[PDB]
Amino acid sequence: GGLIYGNYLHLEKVLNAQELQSETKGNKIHDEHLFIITHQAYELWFKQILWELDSVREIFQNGHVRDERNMLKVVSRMHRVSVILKLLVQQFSILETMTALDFNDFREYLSPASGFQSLQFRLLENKIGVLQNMYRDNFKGEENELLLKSEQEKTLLELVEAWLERTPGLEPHGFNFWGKLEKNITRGLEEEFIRIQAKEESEEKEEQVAEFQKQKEVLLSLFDEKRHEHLLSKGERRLSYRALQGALMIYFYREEPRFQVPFQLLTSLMDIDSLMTKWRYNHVCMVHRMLGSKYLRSTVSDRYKVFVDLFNLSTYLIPRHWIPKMNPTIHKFL
Amino acid sequence: GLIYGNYLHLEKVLNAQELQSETKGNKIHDEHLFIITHQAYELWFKQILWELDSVREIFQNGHVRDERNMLKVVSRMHRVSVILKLLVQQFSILETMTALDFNDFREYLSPASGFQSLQFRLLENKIGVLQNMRVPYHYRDNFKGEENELLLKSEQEKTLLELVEAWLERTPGLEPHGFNFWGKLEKNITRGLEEEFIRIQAKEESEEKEEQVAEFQKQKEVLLSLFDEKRHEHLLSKGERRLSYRALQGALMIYFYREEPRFQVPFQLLTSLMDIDSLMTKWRYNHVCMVHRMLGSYHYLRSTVSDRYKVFVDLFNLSTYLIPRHWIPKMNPTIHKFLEH
Amino acid sequence: GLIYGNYLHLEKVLNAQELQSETKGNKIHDEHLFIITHQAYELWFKQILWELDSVREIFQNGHVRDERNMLKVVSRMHRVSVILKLLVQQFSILETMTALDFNDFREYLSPASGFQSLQFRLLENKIGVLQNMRVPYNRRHYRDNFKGEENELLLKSEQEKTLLELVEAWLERTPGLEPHGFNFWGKLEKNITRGLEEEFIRIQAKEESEEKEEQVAEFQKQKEVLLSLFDEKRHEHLLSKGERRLSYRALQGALMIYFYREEPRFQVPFQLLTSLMDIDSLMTKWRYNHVCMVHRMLGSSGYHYLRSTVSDRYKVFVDLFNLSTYLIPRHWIPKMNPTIHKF
Amino acid sequence: GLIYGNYLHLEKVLNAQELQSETKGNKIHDEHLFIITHQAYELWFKQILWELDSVREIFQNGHVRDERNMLKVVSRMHRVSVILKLLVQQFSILETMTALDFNDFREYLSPASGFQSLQFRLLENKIGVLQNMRYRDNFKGEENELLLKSEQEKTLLELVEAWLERTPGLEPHGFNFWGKLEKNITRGLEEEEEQVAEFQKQKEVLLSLFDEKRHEHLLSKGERRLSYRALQGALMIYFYREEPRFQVPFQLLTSLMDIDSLMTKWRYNHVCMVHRMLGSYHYLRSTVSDRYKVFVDLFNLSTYLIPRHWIPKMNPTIHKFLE
Ligand code: HEM
Ligand code: HEM
Ligand code: HEM
Ligand code: HEM
Ligand SMILES: O[C@H](C[C@H]1c2ccccc2-c2cncn21)C1CCCCC1
Ligand SMILES: O[C@H](C[C@H]1c2ccccc2-c2cncn21)C1CCCCC1
Ligand SMILES: O[C@H](C[C@H]1c2ccccc2-c2cncn21)C1CCCCC1
Ligand SMILES: O[C@H](C[C@H]1c2ccccc2-c2cncn21)C1CCCCC1
Ligand SMILES: C[C@](N)(Cc1c[nH]c2ccccc12)C(=O)O
Ligand SMILES: C[C@](N)(Cc1c[nH]c2ccccc12)C(=O)O
Ligand SMILES: C[C@](N)(Cc1c[nH]c2ccccc12)C(=O)O
Ligand SMILES: C[C@](N)(Cc1c[nH]c2ccccc12)C(=O)O
Repeated sequence: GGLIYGNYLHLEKVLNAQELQSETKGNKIHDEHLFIITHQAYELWFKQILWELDSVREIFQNGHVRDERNMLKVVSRMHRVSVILKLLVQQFSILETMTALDFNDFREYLSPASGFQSLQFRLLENKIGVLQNMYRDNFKGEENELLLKSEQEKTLLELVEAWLERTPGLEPHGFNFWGKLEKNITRGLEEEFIRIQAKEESEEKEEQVAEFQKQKEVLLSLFDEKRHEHLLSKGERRLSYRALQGALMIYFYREEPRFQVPFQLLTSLMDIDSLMTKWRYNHVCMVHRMLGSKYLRSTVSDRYKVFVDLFNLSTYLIPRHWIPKMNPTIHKFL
Repeated sequence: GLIYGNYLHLEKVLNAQELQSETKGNKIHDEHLFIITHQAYELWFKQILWELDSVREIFQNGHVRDERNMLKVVSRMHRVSVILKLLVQQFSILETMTALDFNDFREYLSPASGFQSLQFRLLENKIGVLQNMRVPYHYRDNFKGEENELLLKSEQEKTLLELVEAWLERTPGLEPHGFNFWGKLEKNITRGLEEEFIRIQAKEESEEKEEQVAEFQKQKEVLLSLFDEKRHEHLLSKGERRLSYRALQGALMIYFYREEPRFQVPFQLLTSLMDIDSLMTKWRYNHVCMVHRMLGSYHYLRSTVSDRYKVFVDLFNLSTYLIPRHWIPKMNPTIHKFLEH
Repeated sequence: GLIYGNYLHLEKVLNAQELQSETKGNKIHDEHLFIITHQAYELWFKQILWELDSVREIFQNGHVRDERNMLKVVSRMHRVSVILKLLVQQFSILETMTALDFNDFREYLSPASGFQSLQFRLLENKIGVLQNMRVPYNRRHYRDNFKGEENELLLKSEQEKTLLELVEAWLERTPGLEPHGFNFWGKLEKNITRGLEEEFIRIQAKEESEEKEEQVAEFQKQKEVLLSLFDEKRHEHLLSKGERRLSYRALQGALMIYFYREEPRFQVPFQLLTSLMDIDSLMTKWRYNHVCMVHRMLGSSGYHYLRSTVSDRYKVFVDLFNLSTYLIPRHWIPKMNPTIHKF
Repeated sequence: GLIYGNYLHLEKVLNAQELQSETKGNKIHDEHLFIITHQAYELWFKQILWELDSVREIFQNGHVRDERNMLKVVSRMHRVSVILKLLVQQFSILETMTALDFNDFREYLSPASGFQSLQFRLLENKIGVLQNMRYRDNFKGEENELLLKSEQEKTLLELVEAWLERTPGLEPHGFNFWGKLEKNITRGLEEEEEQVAEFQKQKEVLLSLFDEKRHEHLLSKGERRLSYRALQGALMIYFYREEPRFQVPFQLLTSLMDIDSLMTKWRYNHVCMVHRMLGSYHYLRSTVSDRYKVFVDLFNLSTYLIPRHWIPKMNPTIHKFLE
C-alpha cells in the first residue's frame, strides 16, 4: 500500500474538475477547455501565494521576526511570492492564443459567473493590506466568513508597519536618526542657497533658485507630521509616521549588516506591488481584446499599491554627504 | 445562477492538497510548493492532451484534407508550444526551494515516482515516442487497471507522427506524372555538384584548394545520399530516421516552396512540430538540472535529453540537405496555379 | 580572413561606453549598466526599423499584391513582436539598479532626455502615430527636441506612407466587398437585421422576470452597437476626431478577414492582423514598463505625460482591437457558396 | 548641453552594421538580424565583465572582509544572473531566422568563428574555467595580451576559495565544525526480508567527506576545484544559513550556482541553435557538462545532506559570534 504519484497529488480531484458548460448544454466549444485550465492554474498559484503570505504574517504576529535568524526565511518566501506572480503575468500569454471570435462561441455559457467571485483573489488583496475604502457581497457562508477574517486579521502591511516602528536608530536618546536628518538637510539647503546667491544674475541662476525652492519644499515636507496624518486620513499614505522613519533608516543604511536583509524585504514588498499591478494590467488588456469598446482600469493605479510609501521614499533622496554619519558605537550595534 | 468556483470545480482543485509531512505529524512548509507545482504541471499536461488529441482527430477523420482547417491545426500546435514554454519557465518557482528544505520532506514521498505520471506517458505516446526509442529504468509496468488500459490505447491509436506522415506522403508536387519534384531535385543537385567540382578544379594548386576538394567530396556524399532510398530504410531500422521516404519528400517540398500560398501554413505546421520537440527536450533538460540541484548524484534522465526522444528529428535534419537557391527546381505557371488557393 | 570582431565592428560597439561620472572625476559603477541598457535598446530599435521599413516597401512597391509574399510579411512582423517581447523583459536588468544608486549619477545626465531618441520617434512615425494626435510634453511638439539632418528624417518619416496607410490601402482591395459579387457588407447588414429580430422574439416570450428585463436593456445596447456599424457618416466623424484610423472600406476588409479567416486566402492575412495588434499591445507594454521604471527611480508634469502615452490614442491599429465590439453569433455570418469558396 | 545620442555614442553603435552579403552585391535581409543579435550579446558580455571585475576587485583589495560590502557583492552577482537570463531568452529572436534564410548568407561569414569572441573567453577565464579542462591561437596583439592577464590574474573561484577558507566556525580551538560534524555523523550512523544495501553506500558517501587525501587527488584531476578548507567553509554556510552573519553569504553561494546553471543554459541553447541551422562542431555538446561548472563543489554539497538532528547544535557564545 505504498504512496502513488496520482494519489499523493489527489489527481482524482485535480484532473476530474474539467466540465465544459458548452458541452453540458449540447454545443461543445473546444477553447472552453483552455479557459477552464488557465483559471484552475491561476487558483492553484493563488493558493500557494496565500500559503507563503499567511506563514510570513504568522512569523510577524508571533514575534519570531524579532529574532533576526528568521529574516532569510521571511525574504526567501516573499521573493518566492514574486517569482510566482512573475509566472502568473507570463501565463496570460497562453490565454492570448484564444481569439476573441472563439471566446465569443462559449462566453454565453459563462453567464452570470463573475471574476469578482474569486475568493482567493480577495483573500490575497486583503491579506497584503488593500484599503476597504474602494461591493464584495458576492459571497455567503464559510466563504463570507473567511473574507471577514481576512478583513479583521492583521495585514502584512500592518505587521511590517509595527516592525518598521521598532527599527534600531530611531531613538531620540540613541542615534536620533530623525533629529540628525532634519538638521543635515536644513544645513545642506542653507549651504546650497549661499552657493546659489554668490553667483552672477544669469537666467541659469534663476532656473537654479526655482529648482532649489522646489527641492527645499519637498525635503522639508518630510518633517511635517500633521501633513503625514492628513495624507494618511485621505488614503494617499498608509504607513505610520514612525514606520516611514524606519523604512528610510533601512534605505539610507542598507549596507549596515543588520539592514542588508531588511532592505531586500522592502525591495521584495515593492516587487509584489509592481507584479500585482502588472497582473491587473494584463487582465484589463485581455478583457479589452475579447470585448472591445463595450472599474478594472481604475485598479491599475497607486491607489491599489499597498506599499505606496516604500516607492515614494525615492522622492526624498538627498546628497550622500547629507546622510548622518555612523560612528563606531552605532556601526557595531548594527 | 452559475458561480465562478462551481464552474471551475474549485471544490475539487482547492481541496486536493495533502502534505504527507503533516499527515505523519512533522508538517514541512515547502512540501506545499512541491504539491502545487506538480498539480499545475498536470493541469497543463491535460490541456496539451486536449489540443493534441483534437489535432490527431482532424488528421484521422480526413477533415485535414480540406485546407480551411490548416489555420486551426497551426493555432492549436502553436498553443501547445506556448504552454510548453511556460512549463519550462515554471521550474524557476521550484528553484526557490533549497536542497536542505526538500531533504526535510523527501522521505515522506517514497516510493511514489515521476514514472507514475500517466499524462506525461500519454503525451510522449500521442506525439509518437515508440517503446524501441525508450531507455529502460518497462515504463508501463508502473501502471494497472484503467490507467494501464489508457496507456495501451495511447500506444495502439494513430500517433501525431503517423498522422503527419500519411498527410506528408500526399503533398502536391511529388507525383512523377506532375511536377516530379524528386526527379528534378536529383537532376539539379547532380548538375549543380558538377558545376561546383568544375569551379574548384579551375583554381591554382593550393592547400586551400585541397581543403575545398575534401569539403566538396563530403558535401557530394551527403547531398546524393538523399536519393539512396535503401540508405533511408537502413536509417529507419537503426532509428536515426522515423518518417517514410515519401513523407521526407513531402516535408522537403514544403520546406523549399514554403512561400507558395498552399504551402505557407503547412510550413508553419512543420516549424511548430520542431518547436514542440525542442521545448519537450528543454523540459527534460530543466528537470535533469532540478534533480541534480536537489540530489547531487539520474543517468537515465540524462539519456532522455537527446534526439532519441525527438519524434520529428527528421524535420530538424532537413537543414543537412540545404542547397543553393538557384539549384531549387523552378516552377512553371501551371504548377504555380496548382499551389494557389 | 574576415574576423568575428571586425565583422561585428566591435571596435565601434565596445568603445562607445563613456561614464559621465568618470569624465567629471567621480566614477559611479551603475552608470555603465545605464549605458549598456540603452545601447542594447537602440540596436534593437534599429533591427525593428529594418524589419518595418522592409515590410512598408513590400506594400509600397506592389509586391504584397502577389500572395506568395504574405509568409515573409507575417514572419517579419511576428519577428518585430518577438524583439518587442525581449525589450519589455529587458527592463528587469535595469530593475537591479536601486533609486539610491541611480541618484548618485543622474546629475551627470542633465539635460539629455529620452525625447531625443531619434529611432524611437522614427519607429512611432513609421507604424503611424500622427503628430496632431500626440500628447504634448511641456506644452511643446516632440520634433523641436531635434535639429538639422535628424529633424529632416523625422519629417520624411511623418510624410512618407506609414504601415497604417499601406495596410489600409491593402484592406480596401479585400475580395468579397464587391457589391456585384459576394457583397459582404449588404449580406452582413441583412443577416444582423434578421438575427436581432429573431433575438427580440426569443426574449419577448419570457414572462416579465428581472432576468428578462436585463436581457431587454442588454439587447437594446447590442442592437445600437451592431447597427451603428452600418452608419458610414458616424465613422467619417470619428475618423476626423481621430477616434478611428482606418477608412470605412478598410474596416470592411478587416471584418471580412476576421469572419472568414479559415478560408485559405484569408489565413495568413488574419495572422498579419493578429501580429499588428501584437505590436501595438507590446509597444503599450514597453510604455507601461518605462512608466513603472520612472516611478521606481524618481517617485511622484512628466510622470503624467508618460501615463498619457499608455492609452488607445497611441495604438495605431486600435480599430483591429475594437472589431471585438461587432462580434455576432457564428450562424449570423453570411454563408459562402461554392463560387466565392473557390475564389 | 549633453544630448542622448552623444552620451550613448550612437554615432559608433548605430554605424557598426555592415552586411557582407551587401558588400559583395547580393544583400541578404536576415544578415542584419544576425549582426544586431551578436552586437547585443557583446554589449551584455561587456556589462557582465564590468560587474564580475568590480566583484573580483572587492575580494582582491580586502573590502569583502568588511561584511557591510556583502549586499553590494550579492546585488552585482544577482545582476549577472538576471543579464544571463535575458541572454538565454535572446536566442528566441534568432529562432525567427529559418535555416534556409541563414543558408543564403552563411558563405559570406567564412572564415570568422565564435571561438574569436574575446569577451566570451575573458568571461569564462575571469569566473575560473581551468585551461587544462578545455582556443588562444585565434587571437594576437593587445587581445592576446588581455587573454593572458585573464588566465594569470586571480579568478572569482580563487578569490571565493580564499574568502571561504576564513569562514568563522572552522577553528579547531573554537566551534570546531569539522571535528564535531565527523563525530555526530559516525554516532548518527549507529543503527539496527529488507533492503539493508542502502545504509552501506550511504555510509561510504558521508564518510568520504572526511577523506582529505581523496579530496586532494580529485583536486589535481580537476574533478573538484575548491581547497579542502574552502569546502569546510562552504558547508558551514550551508548548514547555518539562518545565522545572521551567514544569511547573505548563503545568498552569494546560491548566486554562484545560478551563474554556472545559466552559463550552461546559454551553452545548451547555442548548441540547439547550431543543430537547427546546420543539421547533423558538436565539441560544443562536450561544453554542456559539469567539466565546465566552475562552482561544481557548491552544487555537490546536496550529496552530503544529513538528518537535521545530526547537525552540530550551536551554543549561545558562537550564536553571538555569528551576530
Ligand atoms: C478571456 C479572458 C477574460 C475576460 C474576458 C475577463 C473578463 C473580466 C471581467 C469583465 C471582469 C470584471 C467583473 C465581471 O464582469 O465578472 C473581470 C474581473 C476579474 N477577472 Fe477576469 N477575465 C478574463 C480572464 C481572467 C483570468 C485568466 C483570471 C485569472 C484568475 C481572471 C480573474 C479575474 C478577477 C480576480 C477579477 C476581479 C478583478 C478585480 O477586482 O480587480 N480573469 N474579468
Ligand atoms: C524537486 C524536484 C524534482 C525532483 C527531485 C525530481 C526527481 C525525479 C526523479 C528521481 C525521477 C526519476 C524517476 C523517479 O524516481 O521518480 C524523475 C522523473 C520524472 N519527474 Fe521528476 N523531479 C522533480 C520535479 C519534477 C517536476 C516539477 C515534474 C513535473 C511534472 C516532474 C516530473 C517527472 C516525470 C514526468 C518524470 C518521468 C520522466 C521521464 O521518464 O523521462 N519532476 N524525477
Ligand atoms: C532609470 C530609468 C529611466 C528613467 C528614470 C527614465 C526617465 C524618463 C523620463 C523622465 C522621461 C520623460 C522626460 C525626458 O525625456 O527626460 C522619459 C522618456 C523616455 N525614455 Fe526614459 N527613463 C528610463 C529608462 C529608459 C530606457 C531604458 C529607455 C530605453 C530606450 C528609455 C527611453 C525613453 C524614451 C524613448 C522616452 C520618450 C518617451 C515617450 O515620448 O513616450 N527610458 N524617460
Ligand atoms: C545561427 C546561429 C549560430 C550558429 C550557426 C553558430 C555556430 C557556431 C559554431 C559552428 C561554433 C563552433 C566554432 C566555430 O566554428 O566558429 C560556435 C561557437 C560559438 N558561438 Fe556560435 N553560432 C550561432 C549563434 C551564436 C550567437 C548568437 C552567439 C552569441 C555571442 C554565439 C557565440 C558563439 C561563441 C562564443 C562560440 C564559442 C563557444 C565555446 O567555446 O563554447 N553563437 N557557434
Ligand atoms: O466576466 C464574465 C466571465 C467571468 C468568469 C466565469 C467563469 C470563470 C472565470 C471567469 C472570469 C474571470 N474574469 C471574468 N470572469 C463574463 C462577463 C461578460 C463578458 C464575458 C465574460
Ligand atoms: O523521485 C521521487 C519523487 C517523485 C515524486 C513523488 C511524489 C510526487 C511527485 C514526484 C516526482 C516528480 N519527479 C519525481 N518525483 C523520490 C525519489 C528520490 C528523490 C526524490 C523522491
Ligand atoms: O530624462 C533624463 C534621462 C534621459 C537619458 C539620458 C541619457 C541616456 C538615456 C536617457 C533616458 C531614458 N529615458 C529618459 N532618459 C533625466 C530627467 C530628469 C530625471 C532623471 C532622468
Ligand atoms: O561559426 C561560423 C559563424 C561564426 C560567426 C561569424 C560572424 C559573426 C558571428 C559568428 C558566430 C557565432 N557563433 C559562431 N559564429 C560559421 C561556421 C560554418 C557554419 C556557419 C557558421
Ligand atoms: C529586535 C528587532 N529584530 C529589531 C528590529 C525591528 N525592526 C528592524 C528592522 C531592521 C533591523 C532590525 C529591526 C525587532 O524588534 O524585531
Ligand atoms: C488535398 C490535401 N489537403 C493535399 C495535401 C496533402 N498534404 C499537403 C501538404 C501541403 C499542402 C497540401 C497538402 C490532402 O491530401 O490532405
Ligand atoms: C490581389 C490581392 N492580393 C487581393 C487582396 C487584397 N487584400 C487582401 C486581403 C486578404 C486576401 C487577399 C487580398 C491584392 O489586391 O493585393
Ligand atoms: C572577517 C571576515 N569577513 C570573516 C569571514 C570570512 N568568510 C566568511 C564567510 C561568511 C561570513 C563571514 C566570513 C573575513 O575574514 O572576510
